[PDB]
Amino acid sequence: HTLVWGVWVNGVDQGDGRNIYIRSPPNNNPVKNLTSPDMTCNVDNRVVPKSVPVNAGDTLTFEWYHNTRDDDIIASSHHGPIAVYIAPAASNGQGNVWVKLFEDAYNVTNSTWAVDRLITAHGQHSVVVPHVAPGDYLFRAEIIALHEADSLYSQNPIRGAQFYISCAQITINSSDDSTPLPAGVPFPGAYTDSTPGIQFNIYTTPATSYVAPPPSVWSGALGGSIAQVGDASLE
Ligand SMILES: OC[C@H]1O[C@@H](O[C@H]2[C@H](O)[C@@H](O)[C@H](O[C@H]3[C@H](O)[C@@H](O)[C@H](O[C@H]4[C@H](O)[C@@H](O)[C@H](O)O[C@@H]4CO)O[C@@H]3CO)O[C@@H]2CO)[C@H](O)[C@@H](O)[C@@H]1O
Ligand SMILES: *[C@@H]1O[C@H](CO)[C@@H](O)[C@H](O)[C@H]1NC(C)=O
Ligand SMILES: [Cl-]
Ligand SMILES: [Cu+2]
Repeated sequence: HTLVWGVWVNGVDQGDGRNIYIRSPPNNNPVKNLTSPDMTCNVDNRVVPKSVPVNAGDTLTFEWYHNTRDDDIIASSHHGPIAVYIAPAASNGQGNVWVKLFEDAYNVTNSTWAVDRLITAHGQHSVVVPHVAPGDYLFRAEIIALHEADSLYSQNPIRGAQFYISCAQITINSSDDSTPLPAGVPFPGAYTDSTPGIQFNIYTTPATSYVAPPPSVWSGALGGSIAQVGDASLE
């Protein structure tokens, strides 16, 4: 159970974004139905008043929270991968529009999933703003918690993969547009019961054998990281 408080840009806290520049759900319950419109931007998708100014090459850091800002973020049981997608606000999430800018499942070195490291990072994980057309965008961050993904939701609706999904509104001002955005996958749609990473047993199977759901990370992506970039406690 977790949600996004707001964002930092190049290490600068942009202030509470909830229902302002983040299209927030009313609470931190997971999305589990794979065919539902809720897979787009969670249970309350609608244009909100504000959109954060950034430029290509900026570092955009999402900040997640559990109950209060900078609390314990998400419960330690929710082991799983983290992804960020982008789409034009044009689309409002609809159609074949979502391009993946980032994916992080399991790190063999430190033997931590992305979620474990997100807790350590005080809920902060980042992506570098790519060189796409200036304009308005949604950045969709998605945490897949797999603590019950040994089952499928379609077959047993009290279990299944859990999706904690949050769309930010981002306006990209300066960009040379060296990497124009391609068409993407739809949500709902790209994840189905048969898609890998959706059904997996983290209790019996080892985390190095985990393979995150597709699609793959767009070549025009400029990476990202899971790590604290500013102290929320100083505000
Ligand atoms: O640990 C392995 C075990 O996990 C089992 O699943 C557990 C989870 O481990 C556990 O974290 C989860 O806890 C949830 C709880 O069910 C929710 O009711 C609670 O929701 C709160 C929310 O936390 C608050 O922020 C909000 O204000 O109110 C809501 C409503 O009360 O959130 C916590 C997580 O933070 O419970 C699961 C039980 O299904 C698996 O079932 C098992 O297979 C694994 O072995
Ligand atoms: C899942 O979502 C679809 C589309 O909204 C819905 O019609 C269906 O009733 C939902 N499935 C379950 C199992 O609740
Ligand atoms: Cl949960
Ligand atoms: Cu939860």
